[PDB]
This record gives sequence, structure tokens and C-alpha cells, in this order.
Amino acid sequence: NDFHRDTWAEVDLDAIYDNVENLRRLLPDDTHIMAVVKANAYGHGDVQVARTALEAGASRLAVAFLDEALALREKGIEAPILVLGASRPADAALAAQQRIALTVFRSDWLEEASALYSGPFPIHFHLKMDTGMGRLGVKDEEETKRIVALIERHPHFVLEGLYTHFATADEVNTDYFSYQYTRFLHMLEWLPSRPPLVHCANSAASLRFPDRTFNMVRFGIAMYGLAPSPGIKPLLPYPLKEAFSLHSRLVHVKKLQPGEKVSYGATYTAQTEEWIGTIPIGYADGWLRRLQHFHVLVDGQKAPIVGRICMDQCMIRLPGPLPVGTKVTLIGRQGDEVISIDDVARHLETINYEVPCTISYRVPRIFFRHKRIMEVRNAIG
Amino acid sequence: NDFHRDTWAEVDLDAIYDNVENLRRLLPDDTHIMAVVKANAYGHGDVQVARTALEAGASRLAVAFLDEALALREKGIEAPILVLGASRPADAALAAQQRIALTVFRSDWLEEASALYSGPFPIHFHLKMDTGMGRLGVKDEEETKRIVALIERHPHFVLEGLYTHFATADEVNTDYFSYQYTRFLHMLEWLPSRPPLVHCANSAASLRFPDRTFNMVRFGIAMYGLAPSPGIKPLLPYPLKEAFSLHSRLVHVKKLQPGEKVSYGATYTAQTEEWIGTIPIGYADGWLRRLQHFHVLVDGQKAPIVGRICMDQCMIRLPGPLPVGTKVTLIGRQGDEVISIDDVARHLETINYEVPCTISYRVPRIFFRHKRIMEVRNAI
Ligand SMILES: Cc1ncc(COP(=O)(O)O)c(CN[C@@H](C)P(=O)(O)O)c1O
Ligand SMILES: Cc1ncc(COP(=O)(O)O)c(CN[C@@H](C)P(=O)(O)O)c1O
Repeated sequence: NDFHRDTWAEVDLDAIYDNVENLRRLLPDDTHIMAVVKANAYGHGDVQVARTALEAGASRLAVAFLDEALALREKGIEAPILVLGASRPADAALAAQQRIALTVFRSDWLEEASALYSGPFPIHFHLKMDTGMGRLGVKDEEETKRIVALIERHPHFVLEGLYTHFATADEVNTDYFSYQYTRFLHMLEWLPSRPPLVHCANSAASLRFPDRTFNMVRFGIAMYGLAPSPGIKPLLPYPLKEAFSLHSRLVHVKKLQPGEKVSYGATYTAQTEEWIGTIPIGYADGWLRRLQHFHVLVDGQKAPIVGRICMDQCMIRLPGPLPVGTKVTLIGRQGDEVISIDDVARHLETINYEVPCTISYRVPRIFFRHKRIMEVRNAIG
Repeated sequence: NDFHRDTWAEVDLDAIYDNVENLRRLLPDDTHIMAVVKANAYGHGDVQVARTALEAGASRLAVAFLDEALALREKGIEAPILVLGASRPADAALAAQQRIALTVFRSDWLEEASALYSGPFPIHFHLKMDTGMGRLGVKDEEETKRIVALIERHPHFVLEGLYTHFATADEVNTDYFSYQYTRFLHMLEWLPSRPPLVHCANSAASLRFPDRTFNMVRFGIAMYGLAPSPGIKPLLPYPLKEAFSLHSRLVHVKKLQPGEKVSYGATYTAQTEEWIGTIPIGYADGWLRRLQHFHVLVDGQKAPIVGRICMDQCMIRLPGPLPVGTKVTLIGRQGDEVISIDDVARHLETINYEVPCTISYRVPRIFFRHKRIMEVRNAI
């Protein structure tokens, strides 16, 4: 693939491989690994990350909704895929033909599904139990038993798994986490038979308590080399390798005189002769206007963003005159300087998860494997 | 093109059409309207908006960078396109072959392009002049003449136009806008022969002083029905029709008891027995975590977003029990209630420009034209 603007993101597939292989080592042999690649692999590239994770030791994948699962199948993925969120009862046959498992938490959903489906492909379900996250999942025994019965009665409905999800597994204090786990244990008792797959752990629960994972973990954030929470960093079993970096280049360089203003609202003023650089990245690329008090890396040195960030461009105060074309690193390392996604997240006043997901479709992803470029993906190419 | 999650954006091309047509009436028959459709038409859909705009009175289109212009061509658009930002001198032949005009502001760029291109297609250039925005553009006379001499000298280089861009055209106080407009007129006198197209106004400047728009107008934000700024609203010549709306549906409903917590970090606790609804939209969709305490519309009533917003989901406090499938409007109207992109931007502490752009590729766009559904665009 080709791109014609000097702004791009890089995905180190070697980092992804290692993060997943280190986990395969950590977890008991009886515990499967399901790589979470929803939201285009958290902005890292769905098919690329899925491929690497599966070769690193993962055996199944998970996405947020049906379209994401169909896209993976489209791109050639053959491994089992579970849709973690809601879906339409009417789309049951489509998912079944495509060998896509669905999460279920309501008996009325199955009522509607049975009315519209009768074979020949089976639908594998994963019953979601709400133990304290308050999002999706059953909460009472009655509904739990009815769901199982409706599935058990239809010839083409199969109960493949059952799970829950944690709201605070990334907090050093484990009061709530412990509550949910014990809650899960009690609710599991409502099931007449234990499904082949029982799971609860995400990245944080997996890495901290590998001995409390049942037989499948759903590995997400850590697979990308990102800490579930900076607070549990010291508690991580092995070093994480960040797989995402973002770059650009100077497309214009000029020396302002004292008094000249920069960007919208004439908000910035060069009060001394200074060199200003312009890069081809803005808020429509995920470099939100909010990151205007932040900085970037140029010539291994930090250069602050100057004035308001524009839709496709922004300016920075250069330390001195530099040539057009000089590489700029928004996320990554330059010499003795480094900008991490956690750094960006802190200035955006968010969590690392949100950062790469916001880097828009507009920005090409260059994939590296075995330290060499493996491929380029330009969504608008 | 269909989709399988109950979250989608709706784009009213009739609003797009009316906003543009209304400007065409405001401007003279000589003045061209250049529809700014970069960033996938500010998150509204590049092809769909480009087509509609042309039908309504636009004669040209503008994008941010080469890839955006090439994607339009591939999608069938055969109308003129100008790349507003920078490009590689090595890509000059590709732009020329695709009939894509390029913005230029450095003589060294031309020296490079010249050594790399010799035909057969001519390449149209638009010289950018920096009059106070401090982003792109030439700033001195010598460089301006050197650029022009390089263009006139090349058999396949054509200087089709020249322009500048305003930094404060949306501010009631017009002093910096004035300095800029006057600096432009001054720098224009550095050129030997004036090019066919001379432009400088965006939505604000063109709607405010359409009499001072020269040969072309670059119409962006107002085409989408959004005000360039809150302070200019009472200065707009005609009412703008908002083209973008966003909706979802409840996929789960349940009653919590006091003391029960919702979402990550359990930052929310039900103080009383309440009905909670779960919708399939989150920050990976552009619905940023910062909107946690924002209100959405459900059953014609405002319902607050409760708990931390997730990557693909979030929870809201319902007025009471409602059936799964109930329509939720994040941006739009429901009964007497309406939430505008401006309301969302106020909560996010940003400008309206940023909001539709952030609504991601995951969210399908349903287009309406002539009060009927024309097409569904599901990027994935
Ligand atoms: C059901 C389910 N199973 C596993 C994971 C993986 O978790 P990690 O990324 O912390 O390893 C998630 C993640 N989801 C959060 C991003 P969000 O809730 O914001 O979608 C999930 O929802
Ligand atoms: C050169 C240029 N010509 C015209 C327009 C249209 O302006 P309106 O959207 O206010 O009508 C723009 C817009 N660009 C801003 C969104 P941003 O500067 O953040 O990209 C521009 O850059």
C-alpha cells in the first residue's frame, strides 16, 4: 500500500508477538487465550494483530459487534471469533454460517432468534453474567435457567461458554475484584451443566492472578504492550513491549519576527525571532485540539505545539532552523527522548486505551515483523 | 450496504444542498464555490457531500492531502480538486495525471518537482500566501517572484490560482481579519500576471463579507449547517440547516438497587432503585470518555450517561423501564428535545468542527436526499 502525506503510525508486530507469547508461558496449559481485537485491534490493525497473536499462542479472537467479526472472516481469518457485545436476533443465521459465536444475556433474545432460525448451522453462545460491571449480562437465577433451557431445547443453539467481566481488576486494592469473582462463583452454580469455556479475566486479572482464570482469558490492552493501569505497572509479571508509535515530518519551516501570531484566534505570539515548523497532522487524525499544551520530538529534542491545533495540521516551535522533511515523532522515541501513549493519555486526561483508537482511518499503519516492514495499510488508499 | 449493530449516523444531503444553494444566491454568478470536503467531508462522507454540493451550485472541491483527492477520483468524482496542504515533489506527476491541483509555497519544492517532471500533463498550482495564519504560505517578495518564475518557465507548470487563509474571520472584532485582508492585497502586487483564481474566504468571511471574495470561495463548516463560531451566529445572513445526527438503540435494560455500581472504577453508584439502559456506542466510535455526564435523548426525554464510557458501550439512567430496541438520539431531535453538535462540543470543551470528524469509521452513515433514504455507508 501507498500513502502520499508524511504522517503515519507504525505497529511493531514483534512487540505484539512477544507480549502474547509471554502470556502463553505464564498461563496454565489448560487455559486458552482469546485475543481481543475489537476496534480494529485497538487501532493497531485487526487482521495483522490477529494473525500475530494466533501465531504467538492465542487460539481464538473477540470483537465488539458482528460487523467486526465478518470483516475478519473477509480478510481470511479462520479461527473462532466471539462477539462480546449485543447483536440482532435476526442476524443469528448469518453469524452461524460464518462460524461466529455470540454473547447472550436475555431470554427474550432467544425467543426471537428461535422464531427466525431453525438450522442447519449451529449458533454457539457465550452466556454473559453481570457480577458488578453493570453493563451486559444476566443477574438472576430464573433468567439464567430460562436462557439455558431455551438454548438446550433448540437443535441449532449451543452453549459454548459463559463469562463475566471485571470493573476494577486494574486497581491495586482488590476488594471489589474479589467480590465479583466470588459473585461469579455463586452464579455459576445456577447452571445445570458447565460449558466447555468458562472465562472472566482480562489483561489485568490474567497477569496478576493467572491462577484464577478458569480455562480462557480475554487478552486485550497488554497485548499491545500497554499497562491496564499505570498503577499496577510494578505488579506486572513480565516487561511489556509497546507496539504503537506515530510520526510525521516538517512540511514548512519559517522564522517569525517578534509580534507575529500563529493559528486560529491569533492565540499565539512569537515574542522573539524564532523558527516555527508545520506538520501535516491535526485533530481529524486523532491529534485532538486538547493536546495543544503538549509537545512533539524533533531532532531528538522536544518542541512544543504552538497555537491552536488545526484539523489536518499544527505548528511547533523549533529549537532552531531545521530543514523541511525532518522527522517528527508524536509518540515514540527520538534519541534520549521518548513520548509514550501513557504520556499522551495523561495530557488528554484519559486512559491509554482511548489514544490509539482515536488515531483515525486517515492515518496509514506501517507494520513491522522481524524488524522489517511487513506491509502498509492506508484505509483511504 | 448494511450494518449489524444498532448505532448509526444520519446525514441530510438536503440540508447540505440548501446551505450551498443559499450561498450561491448570496454570491455573484462569477464567483465559484469550492466545497471543502477534507476529513471525509468533516465526517459527513466525501463522495455523497461532494456530489450534492456540485448539484447545489459548487464548481470545485478541496481536500487536505493527496490521498483524499485520489480517493474521490477513484469513487467517481471527476470534478476539479485542490489539495490544501503539502505534498511530495515526487508525487507531482501522479497529481497531474489525476487532474489534481496542488498548493505550493516554497521555491525549493518547485526546483525539486521540475527536476522530476517534464510532462505530458500540465499541473495546476495554487500559490499559498501567509498573511497572518502562520501555517503555510510564502511570506516575502523574492521568494514569491522566484516561485512564479519557476512556474512560468516550466512547459507543464501552470499557476492557476493564489490564496490566503484567515485566522479570525469568525470573531466579531474584525481588526486582525482586516490586517490580513490588507496584507493579501499588498502581496498580490508582487505577481507579474494575476492568475485566473484568486481566493481568500472560508465559511465565516464569505457569509459575512461576500462582496470581498474575489474569484472563489472555500465553503466548509457552514455547508454542513454548523456555525463557524458561537459569536458569529447573529451575523449569519441566512439560517443554516444542521446535516448531522447520531443515534443508537437500547440493547439491554435492567433495574438496579441502591448501592449497586456501574462501569469501570465503579465511579457511579445508584442512590435509589433505578432503570439502567446499555447502548452500543463508545469512545472507539468517537463518543469520547469525556462525555460521561452528558445527556442523551430517549423516549423524548433527557437521560444522563452514567458510569465510565467504554470503548464500544456506555450506560444511561432511564426515565423508567423501556423496551430493548428503544431509539436513543445522541445528536438530533426527539419530541420537544434536541441535542446539537454545538451542545456536544460545549461538553467536550472543544469546537463543533472536531465532533463529527471524531465520529469514527465504525459508525455507518445513512444518507437522505429528497426526504428519502439514498444510501448506507458502512466503512467496514
Ligand atoms: C468483555 C471483555 N473481555 C476482555 C476485554 C479485554 O480487556 P483488556 O483490554 O483490559 O485486557 C474487554 C475490554 N474492554 C474494554 C476496552 P471496554 O470495556 O472499554 O470496551 C472486554 O470488554
Ligand atoms: C485552507 C482552508 N480553506 C477553507 C477552509 C474552510 O473553512 P471553514 O470550515 O471555516 O468554512 C479551511 C478549513 N480548515 C479548518 C477546518 P482547519 O484549519 O482546522 O483545517 C481551510 O483550512
